[PDB]
Amino acid sequence: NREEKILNREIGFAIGMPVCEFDMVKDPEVQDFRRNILNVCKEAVDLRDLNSPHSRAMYVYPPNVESSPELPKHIYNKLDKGQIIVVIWVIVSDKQKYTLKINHDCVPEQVIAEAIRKKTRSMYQGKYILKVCGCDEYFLEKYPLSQYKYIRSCIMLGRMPNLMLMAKESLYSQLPMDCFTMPSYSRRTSTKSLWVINSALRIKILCATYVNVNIIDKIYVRTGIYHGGEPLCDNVNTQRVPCSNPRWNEWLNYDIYIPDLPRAARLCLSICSVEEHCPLAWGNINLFDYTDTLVSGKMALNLWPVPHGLEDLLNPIGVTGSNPNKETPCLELEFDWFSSVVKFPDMSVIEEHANWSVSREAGFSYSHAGLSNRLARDNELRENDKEQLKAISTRDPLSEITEQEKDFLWSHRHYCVTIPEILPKLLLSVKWNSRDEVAQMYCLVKDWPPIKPEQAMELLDCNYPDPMVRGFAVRCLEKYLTDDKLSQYLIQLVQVLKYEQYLDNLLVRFLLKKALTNQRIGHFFFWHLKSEMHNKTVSQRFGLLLESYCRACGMYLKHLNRQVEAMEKLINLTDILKQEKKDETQKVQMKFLVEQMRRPDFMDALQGFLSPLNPAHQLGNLRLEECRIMSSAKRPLWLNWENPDIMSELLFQNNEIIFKNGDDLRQDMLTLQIIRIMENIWQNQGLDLRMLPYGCLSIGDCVGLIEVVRNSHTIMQIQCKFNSHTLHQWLKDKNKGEIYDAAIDLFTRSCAGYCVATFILGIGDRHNSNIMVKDDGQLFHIDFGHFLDHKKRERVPFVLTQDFLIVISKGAQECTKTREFERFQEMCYKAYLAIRQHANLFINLFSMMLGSGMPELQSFDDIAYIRKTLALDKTEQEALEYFMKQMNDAHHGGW
Ligand SMILES: C[C@H](Nc1ccc2c(c1)OCCn1cc(N3C(=O)OC[C@H]3C(F)F)nc1-2)C(N)=O
Repeated sequence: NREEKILNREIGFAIGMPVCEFDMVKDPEVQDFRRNILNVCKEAVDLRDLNSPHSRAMYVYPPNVESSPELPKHIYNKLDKGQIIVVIWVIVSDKQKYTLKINHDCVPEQVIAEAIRKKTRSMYQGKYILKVCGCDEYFLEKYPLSQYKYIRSCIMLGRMPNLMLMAKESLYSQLPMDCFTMPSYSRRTSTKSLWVINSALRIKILCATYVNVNIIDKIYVRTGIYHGGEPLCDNVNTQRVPCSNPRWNEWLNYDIYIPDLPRAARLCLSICSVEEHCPLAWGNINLFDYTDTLVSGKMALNLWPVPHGLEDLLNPIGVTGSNPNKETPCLELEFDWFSSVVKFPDMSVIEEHANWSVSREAGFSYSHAGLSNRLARDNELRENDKEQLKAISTRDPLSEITEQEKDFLWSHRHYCVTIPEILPKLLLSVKWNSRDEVAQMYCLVKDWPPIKPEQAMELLDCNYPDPMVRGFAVRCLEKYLTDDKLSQYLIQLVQVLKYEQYLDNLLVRFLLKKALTNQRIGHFFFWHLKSEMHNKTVSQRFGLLLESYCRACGMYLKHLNRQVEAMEKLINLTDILKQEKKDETQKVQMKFLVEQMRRPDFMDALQGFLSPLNPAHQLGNLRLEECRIMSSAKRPLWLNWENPDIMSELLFQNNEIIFKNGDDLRQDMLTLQIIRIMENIWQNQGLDLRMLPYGCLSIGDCVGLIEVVRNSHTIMQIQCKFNSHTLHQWLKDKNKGEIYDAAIDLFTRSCAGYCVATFILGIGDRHNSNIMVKDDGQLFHIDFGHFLDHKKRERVPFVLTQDFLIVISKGAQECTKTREFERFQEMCYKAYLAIRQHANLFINLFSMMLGSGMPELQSFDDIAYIRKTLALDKTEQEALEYFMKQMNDAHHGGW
């Protein structure tokens, strides 16, 4: 138990709260979560000690690979007859290099043998491993060399891959053997079915405590029964009462039969003032608990404050459950009593019912089917009907499905199985207050054909609360989501956890198992959860989840605790500079910083740890002379560490990170993720528009890290050394001679990609201080704090000034009327249309981010902006015409 107390101290330090605080939670759901999740921990630890030491090394250093070994035409043609030049370094005392020309699809074992052949010609194979020079990135698995992200990046950038031969035992001996230990908490009327209760739904509103307002006058409680965002019946209000005495003692009757209540049904309520009706406090509750039990008896629900922007009286897409703060409006509710415990029926009872319904419908006469548009006969399915179904399935997730299409999709639900990507539309067409239809939907979902992971992700958002539906989505992720794509969408998958009704669910088990079997996923999983630990709407869920992750991640908890301590020291320093030294000069502030940083406690916490931006990067000794307070808003810290890697000169000798305390970095994180997804779509279609999605990580409440791009300057820094020719002059000066055209091409291409990306996403206004350019000519944007409809009718955030057109047109006077400008336009058109073709992906990435309290992403109407910029109701020619007009009005001619 001495080991357990010390480990509980480590977990507490990592999570930010003491582990004893969980042990004090009375809630049986919380205690069952802590216990039951431990089998995911056990399965994951078993997988790691399955083929030791290799399986342990694969967990710690997973291959950083692309999803497909297939190289796009433009990328493959960058190779010399499908061959790549590679540099293999061998440490012999001294550093010896061996240059190899090998096929791109060579396995690391082939590369090692070719390297030993060259070393022998200068005068075993499975006793070595290839490492990337400069970082802790290893090639432990037998993939084609070009499938590794490092190599694919080298081919695309005309770079020389620098690999190092390392002895397997030099790596194996450095990987500590941890033993996962099961914690102390591992060792812990009648019952009737819901479908047997021949009664209507009723709930009693008793009274409200902690209703502190400005004597606001007459108040009432507004209630509704919801299934996700869909109302199951009409909303029921209490009688008006004075705020000075909030007492109702009233039963509210709902237009819903208790056996008709879906599994994920919720009571959505709010205390409203009044005619200008205004919500004061809101709260949501699950009608069934985690044990599938219908709510009974008395219950007190602590309510939440109204979000600035919500004018709606109820808030169904808000969080479910009581507010952890007990010094808030507290509404007492009483539920019905049935002289027994009521449970939702099990699968077998639901299947018997669905099979009974299917069989009964199959015997319906022509005239019976004619009574309802939701009933149709098997043989009466024409080729036109099948065409309309296929057409409906191509519509985007924000396209309204009329009541007629809903009846139509439901009556052809069996044909829908042949076009399985229609499932999200079919699910929104279901009568969720009819147990006959819901039971039939379950049986269709149970056996539904698998869909694409990016299509299944939609089924995990706020629109699909049903656990059978969510379980299907998770099964598609388990079978088809690669570790590369999981890493890419980890922020959306962590966000949708908030939409799970219960702590113990299929999604959380899938995510935890992946985090515990891949340290690269585990790292970002920990940081996305930890960064939101201040938010009291998810701190219990994320804290318990972090507790379970920290018990089984092994040795990585110790490395995480170094990054947590380094970040805390930096949060403490920046907090002092903004509260006690804000009005002092840069020199005075830098003197204060240098002194504080040099303290023994601080100095050691800020050196010798892994970059939270990229844990393959080691941060050694902090280089204090290169550290500075930046002139930008919130005055970020420019930080520089030595790369302690022996071959640091072959990658970067100093790792420079911007530490910023003051701004929400979540919108920046999402924009950068989208830019990368856009670039990925463009490269795959043979459209080389190189984007620069630099690293950005939120590490707490308005705190985070930004990856510094080396050899980059703002437009202002360029022109401050002014003519419109200054930018073109600088580029021509940085790329003198034969390499001039490559810079112009790179500028034009990066420029086209940023015009299209920023116009689609509606990014904040571009100016000279937030547009940067690398020496080689690569243009990129920084500071993505604003997106979508952030004003109140569509904007062009990136208006190409004379400066940009002069570069594009190679110094010509009439830049608007050149062949270079026409080709720049064609690049924009192609780019715009390609994104239009993947609209569902983008819409779903944003929809999964709605529970995240981001100011510009609160409703589906905020996401609707992307439907306008991508012109989705219009045809492809009309969408191109619309893009050209937006550009023309912004530029006052040219398009
Ligand atoms: C030498 C120095 N180099 C530099 C500066 C800022 C960023 C950068 C490189 O890399 C690109 C990523 N980046 C992103 C940001 N920022 C951002 O996103 O918001 C404001 C600003 C920073 F002050 F935080 N700044 C940089 C320079 N040009 O003064």
